[PDB]
Amino acid sequence: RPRQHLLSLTRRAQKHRLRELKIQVKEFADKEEGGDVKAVCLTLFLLALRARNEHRQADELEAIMQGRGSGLQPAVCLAIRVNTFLSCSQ
Amino acid sequence: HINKGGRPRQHLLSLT
DNA sequence: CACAGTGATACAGCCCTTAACAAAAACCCG
DNA sequence: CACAGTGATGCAAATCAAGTGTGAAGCCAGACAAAAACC
Repeated sequence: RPRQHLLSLTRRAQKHRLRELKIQVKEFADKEEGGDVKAVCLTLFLLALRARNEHRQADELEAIMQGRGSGLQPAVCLAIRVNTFLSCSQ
Repeated sequence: HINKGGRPRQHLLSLT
């Protein structure tokens, strides 16, 4: 049988296709950087997204890594709501 | 072996 | 010299790729 | 029986801080083993 799409694969059944690539990730990041793996697949996906030219999802991944920018101050929502002539119902 | 130096390998999160 | 829009259009600037040279700092030890 | 605002008020409902010590669950290990959609 021919294979199917990689993101349609579940949490389990994508192992026989990435079991090979993971180990040359592991050994390279051990002998080069010092042992980090999440960091060296983080920055590779950053480079893939930026050669892909999708900087918005890159900065959203930066948002999931660092502290979230969810939540504005009530002062800046007040400044927005009164400076763009918004109503309170709108 | 002799140590030949270099700029030390910074951690990949602290590179550009 | 009122001034903060009102939207479409145009263009520019900044950021990826190739691959090879370059200005330059960080330690090693003769 | 026009209908979507217009904002303050006030009541209800939802969340949460906290103790510490539990349960529930995802998942690592490599390997062993059936469903199944094509030739």
